Amino acid sequence: VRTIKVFTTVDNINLHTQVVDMSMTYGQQFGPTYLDGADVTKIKPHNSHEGKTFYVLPNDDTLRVEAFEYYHTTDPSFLGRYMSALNHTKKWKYPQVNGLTSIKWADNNCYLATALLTLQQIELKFNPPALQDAYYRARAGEAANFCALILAYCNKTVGELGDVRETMSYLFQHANLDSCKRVLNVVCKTCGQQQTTLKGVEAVMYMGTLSYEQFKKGVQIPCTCGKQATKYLVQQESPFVMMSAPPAQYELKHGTFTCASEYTGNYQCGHYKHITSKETLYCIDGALLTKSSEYKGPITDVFYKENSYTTTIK
Ligand SMILES: C[C@H](c1cccc2ccccc12)N(C)Cc1ccc(O)cc1
Ligand SMILES: [Zn+2]
Repeated sequence: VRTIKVFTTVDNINLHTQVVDMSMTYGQQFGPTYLDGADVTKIKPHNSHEGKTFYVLPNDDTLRVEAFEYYHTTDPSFLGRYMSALNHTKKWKYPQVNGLTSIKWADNNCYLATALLTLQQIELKFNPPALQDAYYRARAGEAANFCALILAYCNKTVGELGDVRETMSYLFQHANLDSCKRVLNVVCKTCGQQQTTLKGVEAVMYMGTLSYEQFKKGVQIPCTCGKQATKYLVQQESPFVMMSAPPAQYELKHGTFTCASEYTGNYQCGHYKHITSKETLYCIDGALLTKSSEYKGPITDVFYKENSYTTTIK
């Protein structure tokens, strides 16, 4: 009986020394097993594997607890989906563009590039250690883990077409946004006034208008009565807001917004670009960079810096 020593892990924080029988597969000994993302379940140990870290599914109570504390999910399929995706995302290129980690276009990843660029520019704190750790590695240029985690947390596979808004909405579920608050007032000529308070994700996201200033002045929405009513923002407590709408021609003015998602196409096939306001307006399109003083284009999401707003409407 010849053997080597390897580490197994669910989180790559807590390594568990194992003695492996070189006659048997990794699958026979540990169950499903991954080496740097590669499925080695059906492979036999090699002498070069001495002292290397393998990922395994949480198949015991110690590991289930470690996995839950790192990823904040009990979904048994999660590690398999993370590893499947990582196997592809570790072959992507992560260009530095304008001081930010982007992604070179591959596998319809334009929505992930736009999400990743947005996350580097808004004040957001992840709860799962897995996302905290992977985000700091992405800020440093190696975003492969962060991208694979986003794909796993969103239940998306590499190659699938994606929506920036739908993606930020899953990521915001795993962010600490508990002390974010929004107060709206709706005015109908028929039904009268209605004041609502929103907490967490619903307090930082709005679908129907790109303009934060228009949301403060009032926007037309269908009432339940069938008339148009006016919704306006009474109070906002959050480090940012995301205003979204089906894509339309829109003017972005330097200094009036943090960043935005341009989308060219239809629901079914399209391409995202990212626009950011610095000393001028930069358009980051994967690896490709352009700049201009002004932008007019099909915008679907705009991000605004915020702290505390109270309306002056009485
Ligand atoms: C920005 C764009 C979109 C959102 C909302 C309304 C739209 C209307 C027309 C065209 C695109 C639209 N999304 C990328 C669509 C989409 C939504 C979910 C997906 O899984 C893949 C693509
Ligand atoms: Zn009404």
